[PDB]
Amino acid sequence: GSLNMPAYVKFNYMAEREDELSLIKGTKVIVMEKCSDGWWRGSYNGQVGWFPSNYVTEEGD
Repeated sequence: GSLNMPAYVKFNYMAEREDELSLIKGTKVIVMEKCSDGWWRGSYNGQVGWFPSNYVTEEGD
């Protein structure tokens, strides 16, 4: 399933709003929630929120 799943950031993604999650190429986020579409919900040391699935590496491909 999806519980505390580590995901490595693919590309730099600037979070615009409060519930958006900023991503840095090279870093890793903790994925908890993953929807049926491109909006996933994970925590990046400091804040939690929504990030695009196309911008994260679950583990490989």
